[PDB]
Amino acid sequence: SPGVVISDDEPGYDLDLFCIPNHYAEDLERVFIPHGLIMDRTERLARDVMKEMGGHHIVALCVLKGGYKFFADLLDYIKALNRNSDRSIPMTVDFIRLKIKVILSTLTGKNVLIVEDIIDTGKTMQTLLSLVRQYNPKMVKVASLLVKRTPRSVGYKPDFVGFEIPDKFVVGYALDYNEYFRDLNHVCVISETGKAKYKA
Amino acid sequence: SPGVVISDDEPGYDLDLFCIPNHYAEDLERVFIPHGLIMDRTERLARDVMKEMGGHHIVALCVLKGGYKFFADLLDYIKALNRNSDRSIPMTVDFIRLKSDLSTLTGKNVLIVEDIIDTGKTMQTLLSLVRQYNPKMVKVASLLVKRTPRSVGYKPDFVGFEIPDKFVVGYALDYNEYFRDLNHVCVISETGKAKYKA
Amino acid sequence: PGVVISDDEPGYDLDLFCIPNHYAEDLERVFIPHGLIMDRTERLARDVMKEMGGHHIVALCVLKGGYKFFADLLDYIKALNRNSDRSIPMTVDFIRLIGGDDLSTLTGKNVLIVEDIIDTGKTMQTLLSLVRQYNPKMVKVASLLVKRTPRVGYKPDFVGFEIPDKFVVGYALDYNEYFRDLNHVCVISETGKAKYKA
Amino acid sequence: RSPGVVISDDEPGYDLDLFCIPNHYAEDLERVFIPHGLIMDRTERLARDVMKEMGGHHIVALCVLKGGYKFFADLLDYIKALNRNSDRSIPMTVDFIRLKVIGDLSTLTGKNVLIVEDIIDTGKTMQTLLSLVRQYNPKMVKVASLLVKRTPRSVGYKPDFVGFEIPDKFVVGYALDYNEYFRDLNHVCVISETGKAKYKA
Ligand SMILES: O=c1[nH]cnc2c1ncn2CCN(CCOCP(=O)(O)O)CCP(=O)(O)O
Ligand SMILES: O=c1[nH]cnc2c1ncn2CCN(CCOCP(=O)(O)O)CCP(=O)(O)O
Ligand SMILES: O=c1[nH]cnc2c1ncn2CCN(CCOCP(=O)(O)O)CCP(=O)(O)O
Ligand SMILES: O=c1[nH]cnc2c1ncn2CCN(CCOCP(=O)(O)O)CCP(=O)(O)O
Ligand SMILES: [Mg+2]
Ligand SMILES: [Mg+2]
Ligand SMILES: [Mg+2]
Ligand SMILES: [Mg+2]
Ligand SMILES: [Mg+2]
Ligand SMILES: [Mg+2]
Ligand SMILES: [Mg+2]
Ligand SMILES: [Mg+2]
Repeated sequence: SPGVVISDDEPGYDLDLFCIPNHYAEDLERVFIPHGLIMDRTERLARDVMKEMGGHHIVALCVLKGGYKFFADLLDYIKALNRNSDRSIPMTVDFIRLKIKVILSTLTGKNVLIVEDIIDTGKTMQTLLSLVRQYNPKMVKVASLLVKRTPRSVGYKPDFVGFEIPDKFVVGYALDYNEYFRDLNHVCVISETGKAKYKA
Repeated sequence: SPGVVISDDEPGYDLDLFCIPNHYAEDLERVFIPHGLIMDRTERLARDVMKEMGGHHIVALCVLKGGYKFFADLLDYIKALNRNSDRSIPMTVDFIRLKSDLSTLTGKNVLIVEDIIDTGKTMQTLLSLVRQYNPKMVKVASLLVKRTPRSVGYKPDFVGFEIPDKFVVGYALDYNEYFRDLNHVCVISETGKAKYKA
Repeated sequence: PGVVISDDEPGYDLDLFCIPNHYAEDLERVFIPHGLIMDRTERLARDVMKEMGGHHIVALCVLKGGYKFFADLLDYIKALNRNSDRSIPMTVDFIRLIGGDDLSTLTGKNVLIVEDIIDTGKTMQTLLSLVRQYNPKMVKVASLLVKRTPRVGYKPDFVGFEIPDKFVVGYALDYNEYFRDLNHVCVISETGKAKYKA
Repeated sequence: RSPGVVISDDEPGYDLDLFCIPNHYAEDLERVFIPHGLIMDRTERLARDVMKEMGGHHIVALCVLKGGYKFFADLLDYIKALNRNSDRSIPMTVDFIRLKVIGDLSTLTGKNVLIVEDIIDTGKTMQTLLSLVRQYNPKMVKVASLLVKRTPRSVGYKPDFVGFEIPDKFVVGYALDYNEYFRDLNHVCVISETGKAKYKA
């Protein structure tokens, strides 16, 4: 699956119907992917990952900063699987930040599960695989919460995708605009005024 | 507020994108309202409820059996609020069933919790009865409200989702007692509507 | 057997947890934290599917005190049914000591009585004798709490916690209909007994 | 501030057979020491205490990698709930560090900084880190640690928020590790002799 496909004409949800931090009132336009939906999709993602990988030991690789929330949850759903079955893939965790250079011999001969928040141009993820592959892992797969439909796309496809979204600017669930909106659990769309108020 | 509106054309979601009980694979057509959406909407609902009804003892009245999942979830969210706020209000629970011990309601704020409202015959019958016991207040929260030409014109005080005239199951809503054990709201397929057919 | 909570188990200071402010002067200690309750229920859910996860389950909810343990255990069982290699169709019904009605729907099915607390056992004798009237294929009993109390037959099939002969409240367990709206199981204080006394 | 849940030296824990446990850690653990849910209920409260102290200005939450990641996520999740269930709410931004230091901490400046750590033992690590953070001129620094060890090696450093105060026992789970093992565990637990001899560095 290309994930849950969200279409260009997806209206999303009025912010008045949800519980949203008062400080981001005028800063968002719509709720775009309810936190809940992100959980439900993630649950299925974790099963899909377990079907494909466990399998063997896994080194779960979290791409900070925007990846931390998906990573956390996904792992929790995996852990939930590891403790209600015979199928118990043991798993160590690791962290990288990519500002495009890194901030790893552990990966050598390992099954690595890269966990990212969003692929847009796919440039970041190409930089990541090449860096990682230099450490000769056994296998490498990518999980991305979001994959943008974009002309800018070189066309790297993640192994695991939560949602396929338009090229709107979305925030929340650890996806930031200039370090803001991470403290929000739904994925939402900035307002013009939000883009302006928090411009760097 | 009419709540989250779901249009007559919303396709719901492909079942393969979600975790679904294996015994219901062929019986459902789509995931209609994802569990997590129910939660997010319920969370707000609880805050909305707590605005109108706090400040006096609330009796939460679950309408069996379909109302039990909403009731439990809604009330966990309410309690989540009540234990993280300067002052809070006592709350008692009670249960009712309508087939086709209430002086405990007098003077209190009654909050009837229901799964779906359709013609609204059901709820108007309950309200008729409840009101005889002189509650201070009565509000109804229903997860679902069906747009239907058969509606007598009852509207709840609290709505989660407004949905089309389609037959839905899950999140405690049944078809011939089935699909109660399923946390998504979903449309039941024909190849399963006849399978559980009475 | 269950989680054996010791007679001299101190519990936890209320000021270390989040407690609804209206019950602040009414509780002595937190006895069984909400989350310990959840974790052990998760485990029970796996046991229930281990013993009965190979046929139709009818889960019976004993109102009122049972509604939370029921919601939660069924939620954990529900998580098993879509994530694991074993999937058991499940229907629910609710009884209060009637109740529903109809109960013929039990015949030839696996039946799981879900109860808050087994003290004397008289409540459970009654439900076990009831359910056996409709010739089920198997009756099993899950009870969250079992008191180590003198009272004189059946041994619960699935037990969350086994506790001293202390009066406890919360997690839908009550004292005079109060404390049902508390997520933790706590020991009532002597001032709490006095304020909500009948 | 308060020492959090004081768990005694002779605390027995809970038998493993009573909980849901990863099959691959079955024999490597002795007891469940702090059930995941107990961590949760304690964390819910710690969140409110944090907000009562720090909620007056922009909070930057600083996660101490790697064993702090679980605590951090849950604590923030609670803090977020408080923030979106109130008309009053301050914005919150996040950052990370692993300890030399790994991982622009300038986002700390002028802000209310909440450091989130898994465990304080000798206390050297926290003092070392505060040495760094303090010279990014935050408005205020506060440390929350899920666990604090009662050890005679305690250099004297004490945090501001404590989940639990534990005995001098090697504990794993909830991201806390033993040679990178046991991070993928819900509960905080005590390693058996087999698991300990298994993974020793
Ligand atoms: O809608 C969006 N919201 C927030 N950020 C967005 C969005 N679209 C692209 N980006 C930037 C994502 N970029 C990630 C940069 O890292 C910032 P992080 O530490 O907050 O995760 C690169 C994606 P790609 O073009 O495939 O290499
Ligand atoms: O789409 C549906 N799914 C499931 N059940 C549906 C649906 N529509 C009406 N119902 C039945 C609801 N009717 C009552 C059934 O509820 C009893 P239950 O909770 O034991 O299943 C009456 C609604 P109204 O017309 O407003 O008085
Ligand atoms: O600590 C306690 N808290 C609350 N209730 C307690 C307690 N101990 C016994 N009980 C009485 C519970 N009984 C059920 C409660 O009464 C009706 P309710 O569940 O609707 O509140 C059953 C116990 P038994 O038949 O002797 O095995
Ligand atoms: O019981 C334990 N379980 C796991 N780890 C333990 C334990 N006790 C000390 N440690 C080592 C913790 N050290 C910090 C953690 O190591 C880096 P990590 O948390 O990213 O794996 C020392 C803290 P301090 O002595 O106050 O400078
Ligand atoms: Mg990113
Ligand atoms: Mg960025
Ligand atoms: Mg109904
Ligand atoms: Mg019906
Ligand atoms: Mg009972
Ligand atoms: Mg009673
Ligand atoms: Mg550490
Ligand atoms: Mg370590």
